[PDB]
Amino acid sequence: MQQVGTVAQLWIYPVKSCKGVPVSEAECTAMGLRSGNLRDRFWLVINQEGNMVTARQEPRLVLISLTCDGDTLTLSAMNIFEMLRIDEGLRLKIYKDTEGYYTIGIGHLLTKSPSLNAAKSELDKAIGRNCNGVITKDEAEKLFNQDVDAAVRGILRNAKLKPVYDSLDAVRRCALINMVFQMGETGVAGFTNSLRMLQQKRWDEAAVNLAKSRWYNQTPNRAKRVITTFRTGTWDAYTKDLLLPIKTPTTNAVHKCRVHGLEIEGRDCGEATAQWITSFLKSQPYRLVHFEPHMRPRRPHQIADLFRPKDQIAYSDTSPFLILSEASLADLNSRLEKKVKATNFRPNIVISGCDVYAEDSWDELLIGDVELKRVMACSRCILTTVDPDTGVMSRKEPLETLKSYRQCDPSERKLYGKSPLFGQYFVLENPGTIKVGDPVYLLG
Ligand SMILES: Nc1nc2c(c(=O)[nH]1)N[C@H]1C(S)=C(S)[C@@H](COP(=O)(O)O)O[C@H]1N2
Ligand SMILES: [Cl-]
Repeated sequence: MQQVGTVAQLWIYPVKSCKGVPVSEAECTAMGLRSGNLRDRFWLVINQEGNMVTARQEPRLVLISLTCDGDTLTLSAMNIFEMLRIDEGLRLKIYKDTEGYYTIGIGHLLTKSPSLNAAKSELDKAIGRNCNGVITKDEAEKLFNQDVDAAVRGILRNAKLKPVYDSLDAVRRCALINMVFQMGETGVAGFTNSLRMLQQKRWDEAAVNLAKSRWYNQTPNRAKRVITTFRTGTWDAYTKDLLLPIKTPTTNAVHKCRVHGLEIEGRDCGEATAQWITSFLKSQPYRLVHFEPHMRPRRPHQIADLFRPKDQIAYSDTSPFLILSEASLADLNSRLEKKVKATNFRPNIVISGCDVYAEDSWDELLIGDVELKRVMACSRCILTTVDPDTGVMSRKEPLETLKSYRQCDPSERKLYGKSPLFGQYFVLENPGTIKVGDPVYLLG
């Protein structure tokens, strides 16, 4: 027909409320996207009562990734913020660091002055209120995000550190940011020989050389962790990744679970996964389960009667698919102080090349050989405020800004209430494969 956009991103969220997996191609099934062994919201974290655990309860779920390399599933939860939380700790009252300097939060230096008045003046300036030397964890995490971003910006402006940083893989980049956070750019830039070895990928030699430094002697247990990260390119010294086979043994228990009030089964993924998730979240005992295709699916028509009786989902909130356009996202962002990415809204298909909110009027789409049918708008909640990089829920933006201008028409206030609309729910009319780059055609 007529092209109305192009597929820009495809996202599968294998575990409900956890990190998305970007893909260049995906099968469109009646239940949602599939890439190999990963299917959209086919895994679920449950509590001891069998009830879902979502990012409304545990926003740090968004830090967990489940990925698949053909033969093996990997669970991982680490990134620079988590690495530095482990190494820097958390203190909500002004304290003195090991050099005697007034500090607060996650290693946030307030001043080198011996004056407590100066430390408290810096604190109140940085937080924007009269804290009397005490902050909340949310405030400590805000300062932390600022400090990490500043460390990275600084590395990228440093002619000695940028070439090494650019040369490093993602995990080893975190180890370099870690050192800069601890000791500052100039200190790290002084590690001339180790930095050369790192840029040359001489990992064992770099590790041997880094352990001879004053840094190692002053903080040997932290340095040992950072050095292991440089040596191996893994998270072995922090929350170590868990490697699992794709096939869960049928001797594992099947649990009766509850997702948004309705029952659905899942196969327990085993004690290793339960322990790993629970330890990372520091939570009550949780399990991971997986939906198997002989189990009874949940029925979107029971949730919202605009969906067809035949529609089926596993653990998704309501719909097999969520579609969003770049234009819609850019329009929201022009109204926000803190910019957001598509990840906050957890769409499966992001389309470029259209005007704002064009998807709201795309009733029937053809993408590749796949036909999709629009059902209703996606109404948003606090999950959009959960930050994908830090796992910290703002509980405010961007949901407030969306509340300001994206409420549903008065003619439509039975379905959505006052939850703002952002993105569109679609169902499958014809199975097939879609690819990033595919033109999107409006039918009819
Ligand atoms: N396929 C699909 N994507 C979706 C939805 C859905 O129902 N189906 N709900 C959206 C909304 S309103 C929420 S808050 C989050 C929930 O993501 P989760 O089910 O992984 O926790 O998915 C978003 N993307
Ligand atoms: Cl130490």
